[PDB]
Amino acid sequence: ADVNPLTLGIETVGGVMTKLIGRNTVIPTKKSQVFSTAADSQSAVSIVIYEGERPMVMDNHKLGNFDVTGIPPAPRGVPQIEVTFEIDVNGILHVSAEDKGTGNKNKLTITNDHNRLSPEDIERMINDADKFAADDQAQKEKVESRNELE
Repeated sequence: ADVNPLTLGIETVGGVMTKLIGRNTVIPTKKSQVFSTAADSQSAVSIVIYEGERPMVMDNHKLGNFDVTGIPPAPRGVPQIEVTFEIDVNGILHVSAEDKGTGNKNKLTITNDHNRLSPEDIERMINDADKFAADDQAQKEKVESRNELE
């Protein structure tokens, strides 16, 4: 089966890995979730894209990042920013985000061409998540995983 070998997601407040496409999803696929701002009066959010199986992004591999800006000032949790991950028929990942309130949007295509992990890196990273299952399953249950972005 042709699938993404690692979970794909974004960093949420506290450096938390928030999955959009879990590992072993059949390709092609498209998945969206809505996020909000992590602080009052926040005029932009950063979409920071990671691959890997760990609960904290410091232990996963960053693939890219971009911002959505021009968010009218509002309290924490009010803006609604829809984030889309799409792996196309060619296996290429495209991430986009849009502030539902303003229509302001941005996007980034993650090519398979540059600064990618090897098969052996990918193997090790999966093995790592079984190895630290108890540390991870615990810490995943500790952190506050609200879909809010810095």
